[PDB]
Amino acid sequence: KEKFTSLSPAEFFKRNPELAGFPNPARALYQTVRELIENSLDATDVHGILPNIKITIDLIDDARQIYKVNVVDNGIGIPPQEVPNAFGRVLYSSKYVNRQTRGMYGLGVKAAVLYSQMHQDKPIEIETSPVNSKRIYTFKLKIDINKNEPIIVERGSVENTRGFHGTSVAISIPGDWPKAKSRIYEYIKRTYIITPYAEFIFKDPEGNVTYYPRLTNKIPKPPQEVKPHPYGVDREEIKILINNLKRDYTIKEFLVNEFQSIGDTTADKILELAGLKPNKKVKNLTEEEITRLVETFKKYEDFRSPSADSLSVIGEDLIELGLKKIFNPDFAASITRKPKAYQGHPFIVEAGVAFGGSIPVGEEPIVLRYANKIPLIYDEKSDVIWKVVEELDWKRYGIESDQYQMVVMVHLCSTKIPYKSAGKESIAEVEDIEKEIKNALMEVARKLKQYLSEKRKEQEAKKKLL
Amino acid sequence: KEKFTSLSPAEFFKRNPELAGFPNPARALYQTVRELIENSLDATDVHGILPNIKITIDLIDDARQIYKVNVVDNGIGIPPQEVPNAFGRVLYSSKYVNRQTRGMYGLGVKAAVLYSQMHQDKPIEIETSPVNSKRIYTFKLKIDINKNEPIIVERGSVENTRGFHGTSVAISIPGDWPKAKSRIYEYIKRTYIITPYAEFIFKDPEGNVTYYPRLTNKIPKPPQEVKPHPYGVDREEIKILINNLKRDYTIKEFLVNEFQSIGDTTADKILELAGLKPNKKVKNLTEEEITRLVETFKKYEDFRSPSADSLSVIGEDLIELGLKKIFNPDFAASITRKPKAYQGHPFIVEAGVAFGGSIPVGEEPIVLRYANKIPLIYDEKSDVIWKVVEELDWKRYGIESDQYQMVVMVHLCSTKIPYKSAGKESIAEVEDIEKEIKNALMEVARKLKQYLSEKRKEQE
Ligand SMILES: Nc1ncnc2c1ncn2[C@@H]1O[C@H](COP(=O)(O)OP(=O)(O)O)[C@@H](O)[C@H]1O
Ligand SMILES: Nc1ncnc2c1ncn2[C@@H]1O[C@H](COP(=O)(O)OP(=O)(O)O)[C@@H](O)[C@H]1O
Ligand code: ALF
Ligand code: ALF
Ligand SMILES: [Mg+2]
Ligand SMILES: [Mg+2]
Ligand SMILES: [Mg+2]
Repeated sequence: KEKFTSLSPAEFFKRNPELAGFPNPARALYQTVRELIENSLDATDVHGILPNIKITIDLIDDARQIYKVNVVDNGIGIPPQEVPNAFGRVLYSSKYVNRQTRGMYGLGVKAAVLYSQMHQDKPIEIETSPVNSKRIYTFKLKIDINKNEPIIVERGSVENTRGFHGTSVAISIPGDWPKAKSRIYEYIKRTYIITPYAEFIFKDPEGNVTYYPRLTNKIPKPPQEVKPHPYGVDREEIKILINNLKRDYTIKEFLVNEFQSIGDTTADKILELAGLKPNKKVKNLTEEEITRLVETFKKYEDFRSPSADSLSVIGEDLIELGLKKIFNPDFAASITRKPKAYQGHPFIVEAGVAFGGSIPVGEEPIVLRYANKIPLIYDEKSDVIWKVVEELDWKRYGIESDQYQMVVMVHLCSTKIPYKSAGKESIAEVEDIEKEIKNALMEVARKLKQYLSEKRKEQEAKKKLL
Repeated sequence: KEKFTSLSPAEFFKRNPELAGFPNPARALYQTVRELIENSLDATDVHGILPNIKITIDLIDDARQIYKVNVVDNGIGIPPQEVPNAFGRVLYSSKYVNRQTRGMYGLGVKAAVLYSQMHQDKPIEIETSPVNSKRIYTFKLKIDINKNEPIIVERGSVENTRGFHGTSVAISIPGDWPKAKSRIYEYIKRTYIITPYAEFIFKDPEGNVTYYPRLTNKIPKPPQEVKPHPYGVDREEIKILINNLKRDYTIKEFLVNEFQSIGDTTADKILELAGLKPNKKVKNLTEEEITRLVETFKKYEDFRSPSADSLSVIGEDLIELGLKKIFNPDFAASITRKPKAYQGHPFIVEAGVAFGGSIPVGEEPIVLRYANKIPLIYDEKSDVIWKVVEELDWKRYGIESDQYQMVVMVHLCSTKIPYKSAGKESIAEVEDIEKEIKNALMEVARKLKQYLSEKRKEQE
């Protein structure tokens, strides 16, 4: 006999930790480190703070292979009333607002906590002080998995006599340092290369310390919350927008006020195409009217692009700088494309190419993938970026031979990155994004083609001297 | 200022449908089809019913590219009181018990419903008639994503005069038939090849109808609920086993009764290793004692394997038959390995190899992945199976040229397949599973080596 039951979100990820990027102790150790670093970065640069991040990993128990990961930052901290749910309630986040941040699910640190409880018995340790806080608040926490709620094992407070702000998080988990080492270092290095306004200190389980110095004191304009672009906004999103209204808007007012890229004239045209009365109260839209609006948004070809301003890009200068620093190529080029939209979300693709020099020889490019300023490391061959790179005919762009020295970099940034998994690491096959990654790659490949054509012309001239 | 909020499980998957295997209309059309087929199979062969499954896809709106997918089965149906939550509450399942079924998350059909709701306005339609039912119970449903609760648009019943028993589900979604066509047909074909006791009818949007007739009326022994194997059972799972006890067991009694592969002699050895009192009441285990138990389980080297009868395999004969039917090779061999355990879950790897004949020449093996009797189609290169196949040195097993005609098939079955995502198209990197996949592949590769050795000698 079939017996029907429900799960809490915590039970769901406890039963299936592989879904959150915790399938084995090597990947788990890596995942915990990056989840904490991403939280610390979102807590600093999103708020105009030059990040100073300290990461330590200690082997606590050799026989059991338990490691303690501690990440300390100079971020905005967390209000003490929010700490228990922030670290101990699955699907709880400050990043569900429409804004480019590394975090997005309200899952990552809880998944590390669940993994922690599944395999050892020490609670997670949080110390935090909000900006201008008179106290440093401390917590020891577990998750009641059935209830999906925090258990406060311990809480305290101490006088903040040094005016410190930020957060320390320490979590004890199974790990495999030897297997995870190269990917943890690659993660931090690739973060650092595109984040020169940050400083990192990293102490590993072998007691090695690496220092990654701040190279610039200029911080990018922090991304902020924005209204959706109408292209690809769906029926449920329309309902959300309507339900959130404090005013009794007409449909016309709703269009101009709740979206980017809609003025009076665009609103009039959308209303005409969708068969909607400008003056009807939007709270009264029917199910079928909502469909018509969503379809109209989808097929409308005259929308202005989203503002480049919901997003934070790496930028052509830095992309090129970083490719040169790491690979010492004969040639490098990059492009930061103009903003597009997919499913209501502004996005930008940036692309870079490096060729020759110290880049090793192979039969395929080295592909460097980033999403919202996070370097992607695992699962590359199923990423949509890899799909696009593989499908491009490099013979069209001057790559004559089967063996060559090329690096290709792609950064996607958006108010929402569509990952294939909650562990992130790879980007899903979304058609508008796929198309724009291709256009961007084609644009830099054209700069490569020019470089290779000039080299070829020189060679041809030299050939005549023979 | 940072504003902290919560999401319901419905809101989570509506915001991130890519996580459930709904990233674009082509994959979504495919995913909807397979989620429904897998639901129908779990409702039939798990209950000793020879599955009779009909799949129809109709293009209902050309301009908007909206398709209606209807799957009809002869399964056990759903109790009418359970239908609204079964189809309209995210994280609600009958497959949370420890048992080999295709389904596992309590999400799949709800994810299709969310995708349906995001893009069009017709509700999902369910008709169901459990065994002996004199009525067919009908529903139209939506999901209130904020509450994660069903919305009942219609609900009723008619007398069951034609003796329908089973379930019909129809759902309208955006799709891309031209792009999904080959993978949908591949999915049904590979399911049929390993499920000869099932009968399928497929009507596609172009009006093609394909019949896949039943070839045998002998169903495999249905998979049942089973006890965990102690190796890799975690601390939270120990707590659950303790909370579920209906008697005041000692730790010793706990070990013998609640786990596979622990007889009283093994229990004595574990209690000694873990430093636990045999006669202590298990409800009194401290946090630290649970840790020691779990570590002891992980390190104990003389556990017997779990019972093979826990799981439902394809079997060597059927694997080889299937390979021969698809590829017409010169050589085929297969192995159904003895059971292993990972994270407290029994699993079996089966592996097949085919060489030569009508297999095309290429630079790598054709790799056929299956998990809990489902053919995997997307994301092959990120799959742990692919990792093992790729990392194997085929030169050690007779493949000398860079070009060659080889098919490799791997089936993993378990009380739990660890997928990389809830879209269930690739298996995660779990080391016990990776190791056993390699071991199984090596075993069949040895048979290949033998074939290739004799073939090489004959060439002169
Ligand atoms: N180091 C930190 N500093 C400030 N806030 C943090 C920090 N770590 C976590 N948070 C807060 O806790 C919330 C939950 O964190 P997490 O589970 O990692 O989810 P996510 O980062 O995807 O939102 C975050 O949205 C953020 O508001
Ligand atoms: N065709 C059907 N026949 C019988 N039961 C079904 C059918 N479809 C769905 N169910 C039931 O509804 C539950 C929820 O289905 P689903 O969301 O697909 O989750 P899952 O299959 O992963 O458990 C299933 O666990 C099963 O009990
Ligand atoms: F912790 Al996250 F998306 F960054 F769940
Ligand atoms: F429908 Al499922 F796991 F099979 F959510
Ligand atoms: Mg996070
Ligand atoms: Mg299902
Ligand atoms: Mg199961």
